[PDB]
Amino acid sequence: QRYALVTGANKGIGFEICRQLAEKGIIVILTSRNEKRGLEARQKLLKELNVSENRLVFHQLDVTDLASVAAVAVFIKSKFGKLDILVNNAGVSGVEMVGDVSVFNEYIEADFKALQALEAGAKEEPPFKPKANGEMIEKFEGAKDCVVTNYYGPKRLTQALIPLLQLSPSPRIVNVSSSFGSLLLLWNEWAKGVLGDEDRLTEERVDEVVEVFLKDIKEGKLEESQWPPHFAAERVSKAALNAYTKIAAKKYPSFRINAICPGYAKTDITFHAGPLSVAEAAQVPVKLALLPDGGPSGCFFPRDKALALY
Ligand SMILES: NC(=O)c1ccc[n+]([C@@H]2O[C@H](COP(=O)([O-])OP(=O)(O)OC[C@H]3O[C@@H](n4cnc5c(N)ncnc54)[C@H](OP(=O)(O)O)[C@@H]3O)[C@@H](O)[C@H]2O)c1
Repeated sequence: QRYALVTGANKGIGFEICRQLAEKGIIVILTSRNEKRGLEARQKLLKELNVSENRLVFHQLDVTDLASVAAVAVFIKSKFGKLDILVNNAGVSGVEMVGDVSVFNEYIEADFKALQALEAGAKEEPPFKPKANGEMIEKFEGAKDCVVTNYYGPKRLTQALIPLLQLSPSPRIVNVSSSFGSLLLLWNEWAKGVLGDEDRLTEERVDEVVEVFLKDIKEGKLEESQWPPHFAAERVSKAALNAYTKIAAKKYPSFRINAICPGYAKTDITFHAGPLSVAEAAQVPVKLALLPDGGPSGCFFPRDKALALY
């Protein structure tokens, strides 16, 4: 029997990851930071799956709360004795909208277009201002929450669950990153060199990058910095997550540890805009959670590359 834990699973992609793994016969620990939302999610999904009660287990988990993280490791040890699959799905954007919320989608569309141009060799990210009457507000508190959730969360939960994952015959970690973690989007030349220098990459180096970013947004104005012009904490945190994916994969070679982008999908975080359904999005992390032994590890896969892997 295989056991999978999914973070941020009361809604969105994480809820659908739980569905798709459970349909494979994997026993899923659906976790969520709010107990009521998670219990209700478990009830709804058990109904929709139409399977017996033991196929889906709820446990509270806030990935920014070190006691919460420790407690779920104790629970898994006592109830199951091992873990086979960890999906680090929980995430936040670091952005507060003012005015017309579809401005969030305007910036997403602009940044995918910019990434395509940079991936094709363009040297510069085009400047962007939105059309509709709204703006993305990026403050220190949001950025800190974004970094602590998106980067420290997966790192700390990975570290807490290593002893249980080591008892699996095929240990799997999937980190739900985003395409906006590309170093092409990160702007900061020091940080791009650090996160890109794989032979010198350590957890200490990545922690240092994100802490310099947070100090910069706290203490001054990012427009004067060499950090990104917008989605700054999203970019930094997801780049840091991708780097930690590589660090962990090298440290735990018997595991397969990968980062993915699910594609642009309709969830609360995107105001339910984007071309993909939430079921379509979850296909990507599920694909890497079921990767056969010997497959790639330590990598970042965007959607189409992920789905083509086998
Ligand atoms: N949708 C897209 O287009 C897209 C594209 C690329 C990457 N992603 C990534 O996909 C992941 C899932 O987001 P989504 O699109 O499914 O959005 P979503 O519907 O907003 O779901 C986010 C989930 O994360 C949970 N969460 C947030 N902070 C948490 C914390 N401290 N501890 C535990 N759970 C926490 C949320 O819980 P609450 O209900 O309590 O807030 C919710 O369950 C994120 O990591 C995001 O960066 C999404």
